[PDB]
Amino acid sequence: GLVPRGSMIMKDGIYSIIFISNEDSCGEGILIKNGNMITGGDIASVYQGVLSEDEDIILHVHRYNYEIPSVLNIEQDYQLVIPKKVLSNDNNLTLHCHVRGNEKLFVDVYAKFIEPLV
Amino acid sequence: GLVPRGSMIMKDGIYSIIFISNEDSCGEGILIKNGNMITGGDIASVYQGVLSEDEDIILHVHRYNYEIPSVLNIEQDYQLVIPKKVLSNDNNLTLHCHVRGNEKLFVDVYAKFIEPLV
Ligand SMILES: CCCCCC(=O)OC[C@H](O)COP(=O)(O)O
Ligand SMILES: CCCCCC(=O)OC[C@H](O)COP(=O)(O)O
Repeated sequence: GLVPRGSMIMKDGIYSIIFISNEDSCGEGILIKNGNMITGGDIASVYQGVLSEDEDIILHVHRYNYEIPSVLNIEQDYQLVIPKKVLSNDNNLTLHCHVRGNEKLFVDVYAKFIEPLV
Repeated sequence: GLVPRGSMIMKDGIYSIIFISNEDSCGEGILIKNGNMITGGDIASVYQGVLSEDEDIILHVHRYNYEIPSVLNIEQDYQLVIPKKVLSNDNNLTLHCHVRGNEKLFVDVYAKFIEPLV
């Protein structure tokens, strides 16, 4: 069962990810966590961010394929605020991320651990 | 124009990737390069490997979603041999990777630089 935990407790490795926005659009992708470094992406955008802990966790989203819609329909680069706390297991976690400066724009994410780093 | 170069010359960062196997199947995904570390993945599989240089570059492929076909139809984990040399620019590169132990099983990959690491 999931339990409130610091997102920074996440095991290092590669994660599978599924999300849905407030626009009711879905997307899937990959997420990698090293130290505090978080990098990932899908067929249309990529994202990087550093697990804060003393600051708000900002996840920089960069659209690299405009021929494909954005789960948020922003049509440009933007920032997502990553919660300090998350509901998780040793291999699972979910979180609600909203666009920085507009909590009406968000995505609910489910992350599944796939394997550790080499 | 592309020119033969050591795959280890690749700039660090996140790359967009497109590939086609000998089975004539296509796939797209993301690839990250740090030091010699290479991690990436798509909607059905993920991959890790360390840029060799003194050894054969082995790229460990792990299927994490069997509900989706594999560009190679292997139906399990396997290894790809990454060439020491690659045709590339500062933001582009292509390579031919075959399954370790069977050069008849391969994928031709095109990688496009998206952005550097934070
Ligand atoms: C560390 C937790 C992962 C944060 C979630 C995340 O980065 O999701 C990607 C986001 O949905 C990308 O949306 P877009 O492709 O519509 O721009
Ligand atoms: C460093 C250069 C990238 C190597 C190419 C690569 O890892 O491709 C992924 C491969 O096509 C995955 O195939 P699969 O999803 O059918 O198992």
